[PDB]
Amino acid sequence: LRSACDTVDTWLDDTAKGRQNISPDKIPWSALKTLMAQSIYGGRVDNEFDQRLLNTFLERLFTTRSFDSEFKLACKVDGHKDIQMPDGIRREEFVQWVELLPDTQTPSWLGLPNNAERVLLTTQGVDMISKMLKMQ
Repeated sequence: LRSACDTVDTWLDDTAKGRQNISPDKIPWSALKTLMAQSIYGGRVDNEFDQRLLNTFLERLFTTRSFDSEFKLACKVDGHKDIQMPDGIRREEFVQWVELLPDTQTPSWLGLPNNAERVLLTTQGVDMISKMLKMQ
């Protein structure tokens, strides 16, 4: 995360040389995507399908369309609703959106099917019973 933040800071300063506002089309999306796919986050990836999965998130989130008012961070999270992109322009506006999250997270937020957690949630629930019985 720190390396990615430095990469964002370095390349945005190169393009926005003191400009108060930078057009979304002028933001170096390719520089951010390629460095994260190859150097920052893709360095640990040793699989061609994990790299394919790592890219898929990059050309979706890191685009000029992410500055639109109708961008979808996640799709069909509950089959009906989808997570929307905040319309704010300041840090506090984005943070308040995080604090207002539904708190009903499902693996569909991550792009995975919701059934992926069914076995994991069952095992953890059974483990709780064993832990409660062990220390009774």
